[PDB]
Amino acid sequence: DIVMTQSHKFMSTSVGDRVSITCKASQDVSTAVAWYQQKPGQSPKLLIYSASYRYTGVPDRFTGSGSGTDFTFTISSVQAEDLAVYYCQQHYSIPRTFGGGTKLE
Amino acid sequence: EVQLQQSGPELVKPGASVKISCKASGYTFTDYYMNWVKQSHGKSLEWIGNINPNNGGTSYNQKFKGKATLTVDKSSTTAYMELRSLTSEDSAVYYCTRSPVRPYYFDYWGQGTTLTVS
Repeated sequence: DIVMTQSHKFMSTSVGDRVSITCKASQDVSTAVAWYQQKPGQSPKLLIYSASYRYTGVPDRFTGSGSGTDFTFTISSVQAEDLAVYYCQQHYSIPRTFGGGTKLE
Repeated sequence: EVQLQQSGPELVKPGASVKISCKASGYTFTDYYMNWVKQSHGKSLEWIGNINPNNGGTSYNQKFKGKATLTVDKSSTTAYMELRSLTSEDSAVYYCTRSPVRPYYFDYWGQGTTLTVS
């Protein structure tokens, strides 16, 4: 398996602040990474696919970057509503895997 | 609109089994994989296995082989997941989720089915 690693389980930010959540692959997955948002009592929500591409309906203040092994998720202006856990996932090979998570404050 | 409506929550006894359903609507039920994902309380995302509605071909997370059985019914466009030999370690929140073949990702998720083995 490929190991998605979000070395930070938590990250504190404020409204209007910029925050970047990193994910690292145990091996080269190119752009084959996807990010999700799980709010309290809500289901996972695809925000990014293929490392950087935003899915349909996703706001503009969310962005992501990375290739190969080092990857990063970003929010330019955090909003109260952005309160959620965030997971990276590799979509490069079998089996599919997720990051540990980075519960955002 | 596309929707994945799962069966209701479950309170089960240890050693029993439970078959969790997932009704699909709004899209071609046979043009997408149907995966499942286990999340023990406050834990990370853990993929279980997919099934191909087109032929019922399944693939499992090697951890969950023997634990889960993935079945599907095209006529009702409902995918199921039956767990056997339950204990409290399996007491978790499970999500049925759709996946395109390419580009691969999880674009839709059910509301969630909360299992509690007691």
